[PDB]
Amino acid sequence: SGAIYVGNYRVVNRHLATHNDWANLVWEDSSRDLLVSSTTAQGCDTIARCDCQTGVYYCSSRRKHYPVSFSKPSLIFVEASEYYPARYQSHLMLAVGHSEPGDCGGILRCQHGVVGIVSTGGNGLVGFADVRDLLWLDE
Ligand SMILES: COc1cc(Cl)ccc1CC(=O)N1CCC[C@H](C(N)=O)C1
Ligand SMILES: [Zn+2]
Repeated sequence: SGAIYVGNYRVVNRHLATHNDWANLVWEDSSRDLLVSSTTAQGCDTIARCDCQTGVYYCSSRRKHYPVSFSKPSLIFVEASEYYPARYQSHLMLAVGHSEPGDCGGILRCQHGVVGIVSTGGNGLVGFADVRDLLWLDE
């Protein structure tokens, strides 16, 4: 679990969104595993606007932050689950690192702010759903 709170928005993994998130839906994209819902209170998380390929992510399964090098946002094949059939997930970035299913939602950050959230993993790899292209999160 885990979410990004910026302005009047909440960004979460689409597969972990709540009834409240869906009743306050702003935008969702199955192909990216993202859902954005509206909030009454303000969020102060700074979203990075950069092409950083290094950063730090939070791993709840280890109660630790890990530094990682990560790939450019791209279309990567992701195997089936109780949430999705097997498909290409877009805007996905991989790093060599530890993750487990309950790690989805952990934030990846660079020196410029929030880059994205944990969305996939397996085989010593961890995948992050990029959010740096969602320019409207600030305005
Ligand atoms: C961090 O997630 C891990 C990690 C490991 Cl090692 C093993 C399994 C998972 C879970 C995972 O990748 N899923 C299930 C939830 C939806 C995801 C998606 N974006 O399509 C795919
Ligand atoms: Zn950056």
